[PDB]
Amino acid sequence: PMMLNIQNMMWWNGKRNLYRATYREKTWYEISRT
RNA sequence: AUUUUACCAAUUAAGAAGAAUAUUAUAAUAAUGGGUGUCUUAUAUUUUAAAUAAAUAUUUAAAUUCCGUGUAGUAAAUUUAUUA
Ligand SMILES: [Mg+2]
Ligand SMILES: [Mg+2]
Ligand SMILES: [Mg+2]
Repeated sequence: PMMLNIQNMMWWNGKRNLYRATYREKTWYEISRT
């Protein structure tokens, strides 16, 4: 698969990536706030 | 004695519940997939993985670089919160 630049989003097309966390405690933007 | 030639002109008041828990945004308190005329059991009713996503970010510098596609907490549970 390699999911090369595929816009897989639930609200966009109803499909989510196979390898990802179903829950995230802090969004990536919150982690960047060093 | 019967006896009126041919052609030439115009859309205007609308009578009636035959108009509404009506359309579209707006509610930051709920949420296990809604299916009524339904209704026995489930060896037959199981979807999960550290990445940009139904979670969406207050600047104009420098700087990698052969059109620089770029800005960092404002508060540490603090009052921008996905509401019916
Ligand atoms: Mg005339
Ligand atoms: Mg009428
Ligand atoms: Mg709630």
